[PDB]
Amino acid sequence: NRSALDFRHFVDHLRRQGDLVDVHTEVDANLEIGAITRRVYERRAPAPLFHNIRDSLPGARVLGAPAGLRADRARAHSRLALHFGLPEHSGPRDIVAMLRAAMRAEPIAPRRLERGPVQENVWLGEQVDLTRFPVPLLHEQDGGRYFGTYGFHVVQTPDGSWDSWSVGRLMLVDRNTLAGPTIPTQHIGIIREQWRRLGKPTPWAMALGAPPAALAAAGMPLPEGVSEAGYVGALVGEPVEVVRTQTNGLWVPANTEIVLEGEISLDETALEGPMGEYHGYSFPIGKPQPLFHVHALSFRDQPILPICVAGTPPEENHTIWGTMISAQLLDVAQNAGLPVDMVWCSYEAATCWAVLSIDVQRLAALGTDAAAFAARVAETVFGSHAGHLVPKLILVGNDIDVTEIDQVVWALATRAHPLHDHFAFPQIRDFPMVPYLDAEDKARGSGGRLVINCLYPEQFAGQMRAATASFRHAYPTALRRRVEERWSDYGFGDA
Amino acid sequence: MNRSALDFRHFVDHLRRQGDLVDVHTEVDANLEIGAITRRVYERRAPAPLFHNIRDSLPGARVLGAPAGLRADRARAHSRLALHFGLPEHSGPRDIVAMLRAAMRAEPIAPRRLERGPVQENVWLGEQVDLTRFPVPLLHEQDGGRYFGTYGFHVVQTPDGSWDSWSVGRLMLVDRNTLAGPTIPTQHIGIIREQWRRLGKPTPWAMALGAPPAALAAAGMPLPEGVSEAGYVGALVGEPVEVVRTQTNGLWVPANTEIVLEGEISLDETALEGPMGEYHGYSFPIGKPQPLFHVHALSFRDQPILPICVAGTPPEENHTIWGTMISAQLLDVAQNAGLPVDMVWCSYEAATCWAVLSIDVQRLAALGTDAAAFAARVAETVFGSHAGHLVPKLILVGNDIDVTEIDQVVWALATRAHPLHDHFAFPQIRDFPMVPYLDAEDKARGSGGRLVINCLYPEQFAGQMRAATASFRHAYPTALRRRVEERWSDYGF
Repeated sequence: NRSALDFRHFVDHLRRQGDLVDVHTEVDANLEIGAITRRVYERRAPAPLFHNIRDSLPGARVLGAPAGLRADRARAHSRLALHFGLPEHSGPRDIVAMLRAAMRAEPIAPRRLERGPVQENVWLGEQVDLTRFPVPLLHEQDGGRYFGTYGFHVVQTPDGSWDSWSVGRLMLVDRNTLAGPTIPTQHIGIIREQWRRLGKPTPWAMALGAPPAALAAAGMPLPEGVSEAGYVGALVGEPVEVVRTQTNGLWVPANTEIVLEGEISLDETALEGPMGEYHGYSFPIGKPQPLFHVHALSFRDQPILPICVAGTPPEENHTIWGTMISAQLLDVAQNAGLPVDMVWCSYEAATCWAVLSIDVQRLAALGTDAAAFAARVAETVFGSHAGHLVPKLILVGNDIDVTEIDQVVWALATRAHPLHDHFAFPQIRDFPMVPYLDAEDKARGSGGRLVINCLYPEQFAGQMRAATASFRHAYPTALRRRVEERWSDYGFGDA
Repeated sequence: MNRSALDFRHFVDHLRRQGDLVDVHTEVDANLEIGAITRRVYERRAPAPLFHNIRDSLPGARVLGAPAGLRADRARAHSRLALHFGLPEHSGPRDIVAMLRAAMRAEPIAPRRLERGPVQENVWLGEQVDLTRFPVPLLHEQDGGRYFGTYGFHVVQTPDGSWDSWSVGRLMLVDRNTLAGPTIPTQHIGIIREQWRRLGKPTPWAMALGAPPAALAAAGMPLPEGVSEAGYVGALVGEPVEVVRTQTNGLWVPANTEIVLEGEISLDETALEGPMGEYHGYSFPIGKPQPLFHVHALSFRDQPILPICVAGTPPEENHTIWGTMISAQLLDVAQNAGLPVDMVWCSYEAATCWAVLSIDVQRLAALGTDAAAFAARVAETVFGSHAGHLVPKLILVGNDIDVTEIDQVVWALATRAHPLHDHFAFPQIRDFPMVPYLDAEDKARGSGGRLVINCLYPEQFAGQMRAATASFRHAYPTALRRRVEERWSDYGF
């Protein structure tokens, strides 16, 4: 709870539980930091807090892998769980039930403070130089250095009636200019347009090293006019504390490590990217994006710049956003009357697929078949904001545990018939970032969507052609419990 | 590792010696419990269990479960499996594959004939034969009977004695001295059965259980008709298997075999056999009539060990032995054909229902082909072989990934296989009949289950790649990777 609301306390928390390594060695923000953090995701090592970054502002720090996973199976997701207030042994299923709970908790208004820690140091106008920060070049093939890879943008509607928080990347352009994507169909883009329809640039701020739970809220889809900041309070049962910015009347979390302030240019662009992205790839060509002019910034003493070195799994895009998507999607399916009892975007599939666990008893009641169930499933799923982001759906019965990739592969290989179980929906619009889309797909706007059925035909009539020959399903309950409790007297200890 | 490879008893002491064997002294039940533990052993990837205290069974008789299952330790995960091919504990997929292919090219060594062997320490003749006295397990709840043979092979010899055969096979328990199990009509044992049947005679037979680890594996070699498995043990481990004559029918069986059965495969008698959980992870509900195997005598070692396979969800002996052996065969089929494949791997996790083919994209580009042509080509070549006949689905991916690691194959499949272009079905190529997802239309057509999934990006056929990979290995220069690994403890890890 104190970790969810305070990034610095979040860090001392990880240190306390031994999920942090303090790197005292001088490291280089040119590639080295990224290379270390990359190996950290892949080896599932403690999160590194880099204490000495070459040629940087003295005291400026960097936190790699803020939601990477741990090598400990029992505590694998403790870092990621900590962004939701959740404890060390929280698994996928614990975190989803927590997430669907939050999704129906009353939001709590952000507590307004006069003052805060992010205000300890202020740079105004000409005193602003972003290059003084340990700004990393995260992958050797990136088209520049990224100031923002672990924060959200803050913008407000012209009449001030509502706030938006949204995650995005920001490339370092120069000492007081950044640039990055701004999606028109989203709250930030929608609000830009409101200031455009007034002839004005958009007042902006970015929070970096914001409360872990504030980062989390900054990704949830919500109706226009609705503010993300109250859903921190829904998540953790406590309001996020905010202070107004120095410059532009926006509200930012009191204890953010670094806040940038300024405006998003109406017309100015810079060639932004490319960057190695969540899907595991680094495309070679960048595209123009709006300039972000930094007119002022402020930071806590010894500011920690958290980063995300995106790529092959598992990194924060899979761990944080994949997990949240799986919750929202589980909530979307149940709501519309679909026989789904769990959804997991396997980290190993880099958020390019979500697996749907199916209660085949409830499925039998629908009196339907694969093609029809597959079409109905696609519309519900892809017609939502979370499911717009995942191009492939796998429908499997609930005898397997869909958080286990090994079990999904078994079902995938043994149940999906080449002739009957491959349902393309090439007219459902794509999420453009999907790596396998070709030029025809992108010009058209669709072609990438697909549902893969692993639900045997007789399963729709509530039947099954064969029992699963596993420990769980091939032996009676009394025997299984006998073997479980007696396991260590057999001579196994811990298998 | 040839002493473990050529002697089951030594193989067992070895496993104990390394911490890969648990001696169960708790009294257990041959009814389901033995299998329930062993099933859990495969799945948790625990040390192999040696069962000493079995309810109402022959004293001194023990049981070994998970003979070739995996270990939870990632660096020695394949050690138990590797002992079967006489390999070191740190052996893995590619090491074992390269070992197999060399062995397929290696010359057989004639099995060494002994007059006596430990398998003769106990002999039961005729009415003394009571197969029920062994701790014969019921392995899964929905099984149609108890299984005596799930980790051993049949010995049959051609009527003129110019060659014999070793074939792995399941034998259900029928009564005192009768078993039943499938005789594949096209295999060496069905071929020979037919050879004796044209003489109006049943087929003299034996089964070796607790046979040398390399003998069991050699039974799965690709051999033309007229050639014997037994000499390919020597192909495998550089040493010949030692063999003695059976007590009653003049057949050759390995000398140190834990338990040997002797008798004949009936001409026309059947019993309803099965069902049983099989390699694919499922236990189908119906039993099928299968030939009788009259056991007229059996011999066994002092304190015999009966190895078992509790077949089902991966990874178990079907996947780790036969799966590993198939991948190697498929690597040969592909390379002998001209396909730009540097590795094939039948993912254990996929229960031998797929093989991931590692494509060399520099070599692919030279072909000047496309997805549809390549797919069809790889398909005729692979499914047209004896090994590839047994695998319904093939995945084609670039060799930038380890096709050996399932998490990388999954990444490749999710991010590179396109729903509209890369799903090439081959509905008219004969199926292997046991693939779990077929339907009655398929089984009556005899085909319809085959597929090649293509994860080669379209540009890879011209030699390009749309995007680099964002990982530790591929987003950073070698020099910097080296520094990070060198300074790893310096950073404070």
